[PDB]
Order: sequence, then structure tokens, then C-alpha cells
Amino acid sequence: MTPDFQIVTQRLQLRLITADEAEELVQCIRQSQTLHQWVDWFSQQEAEQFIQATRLNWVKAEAYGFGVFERQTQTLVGMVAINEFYHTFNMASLGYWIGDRYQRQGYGKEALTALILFCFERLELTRLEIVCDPENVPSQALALRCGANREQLAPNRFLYAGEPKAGIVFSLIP
Amino acid sequence: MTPDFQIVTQRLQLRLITADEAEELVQCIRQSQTLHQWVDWFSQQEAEQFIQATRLNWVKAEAYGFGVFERQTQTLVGMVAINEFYHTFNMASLGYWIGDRYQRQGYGKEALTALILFCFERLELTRLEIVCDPENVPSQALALRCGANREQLAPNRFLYAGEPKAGIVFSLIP
Repeated sequence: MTPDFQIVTQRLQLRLITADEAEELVQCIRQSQTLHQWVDWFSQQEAEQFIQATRLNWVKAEAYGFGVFERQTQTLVGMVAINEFYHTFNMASLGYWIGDRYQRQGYGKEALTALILFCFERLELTRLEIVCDPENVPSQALALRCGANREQLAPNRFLYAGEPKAGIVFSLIP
Repeated sequence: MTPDFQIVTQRLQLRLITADEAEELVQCIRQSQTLHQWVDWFSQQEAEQFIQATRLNWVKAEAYGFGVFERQTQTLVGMVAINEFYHTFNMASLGYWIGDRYQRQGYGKEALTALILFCFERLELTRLEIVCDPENVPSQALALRCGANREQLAPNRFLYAGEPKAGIVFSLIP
């Protein structure tokens, strides 16, 4: 891991979003009918702040929030992240959000599968959890498309706007 | 938090086990018909090594493994622990093991409830998970006795001897 570390697939480049890409992150949200209701943090200065925070977590090795960029055009299509490592259990927490138009092209499955393979092959983790908002069906459908298994509807399972909400837990094992 | 931090209840003192208490930890395992099969790590030197490791985690603020001591006699009756914090979700992972004879006296409920209250009142966590070995029924019964709710049987949910095993997840919310 360095800030230069990328996961690259046939069509996509997974990497840190840079400070100079705040405009690109703003476009990604502004263009989506629905993302605004699921992503926590809409100003370019808010975009800048989010980018700076994500970098800090990456360099501190606490979380790896990858922007997902289309390799040909360099447009930002979404994000996939390792949100939290749980080293005691050789496990981690994943999150993601992909723009509506890019899911249609299979970018969500390509990006999230890249991250899952990195976790299992490279990091040698033996379990991953995805937590979906019960009201966000496309996010659930993507988890299932990547081979996740639904487990529980769990109370207080994740934070939105600093408050806790019931989330659906999906798992992946190698 | 300092190494001197204790949680004290009517009958029990929850605190770091010290290097000088290796003998006491050995007694606690040696006297139990069943603990040996559930606790991971039986030499006094092995006891010493485990004690040193637990201290490191406490001072690093990564985990808090409390020995549970009977206040009058100072005998070690078991342990309750915060195994992992999951700050992204304002949540933590708990574990525990209590000697057979001391469960009968309600020490397990008193110690584990003390830890749960510390997590909710003091740390302001909004969810705790307990993972039990499916074959360890007394540990499940104790989780339920402390007001936990059973959720999933989850594959690869915890490590024993560096290998993953299916565990039952219980939750507590405030």
C-alpha cells in the first residue's frame, strides 16, 4: 500500500480520488437520481473535504476507499471500499456505491469483485461483510450478483448522519 | 484508560491480569472441566505469554481483556473482553469465558453486564456483537441471560488456532 496503489481490471481503475478531482466527484453525485439519499456527506468544498478524509484513512491503513474510474474516459463511476478491518476475526467490512447508468454496464460487479478478490487473494481474509440499507434494493441486488449470501436484518448495524439504523448483513467467504 | 483502570461491581473486580498472576490463570484453566477446549492458547510460561499480549492490546487501546476477580478472595474466575472496536459502525465485539463453578453464582452475568454497561454508558457504543462457538451451549445461555438477541449462524465468523469456524452471532443494543 502506498497512495499510488491501484487495482486495475479490464475496464476500470480503482484508486484514491485526488484533491484535484472534487469536480468529478460532484458530477458523479449530481448526475444520480438516487445516490444523494444513501451517501452520508452538496458543495465542491464538501467533495474536497470527503476526498481529504478518505486519503487520511488510506495512508493510516484504516480504510481503503477506492474511486472507480472508467479506464478509457477516466470518468468516476462510483466507489468501492474496505470500510473496517476486524483483525481479530480475519474479516473486513465492505461498502460501495455505483451510479445507476454504470450498474447497467456491469461496472458495479467488476469493481466490487476486484475488491473482493484483493481481500481474499492478497490480504488472505477469510470473511467479508456487506451492510445494506434495507430500503436500497439495487445495493442488495449487487451484493447478491457478486456471490454474497444474505444473513441477518441487524438492528443498529450502521451509521447514517451519526445515527444508527437496521442494516442487512451479507457475507462472502473464499 | 490506563493499565490501572478497573470496573468494580458488588462482588467482582474487572482489571488487567498482571505478570505476577500467571499461576492464578493456570489454576483457573486447570480447575475447569471444559475451558481448555474453548480458550485458544498448558504452561505457566504460556500463561505469562498470554498475559503480556493482553496488556499490550490494552495499552495500545486495541482490546481490553479483563480478568474477573472475586473481590473478597481475589481469585480469578474468568475473563470478559472487548475483542475489537468497529469504529465505523459505533460497535464492538465482546468475548468472555467463565469457570463452570462461578457461573452457578451469577458471576458471569455480573461481569458481562458490567462490561456491556461500560460499552453503552461510558463508550457510547450503539451495538455490541458476541460470537459463540455453536457447540458451547453455556456461553450461548450466558449471552441470552445478559439480554442478547440471537441472530445468525455465520460461516467463518471467528478464529480458533488461526483457522476459521462458523459462529453464532448475538447482539445487544442500548
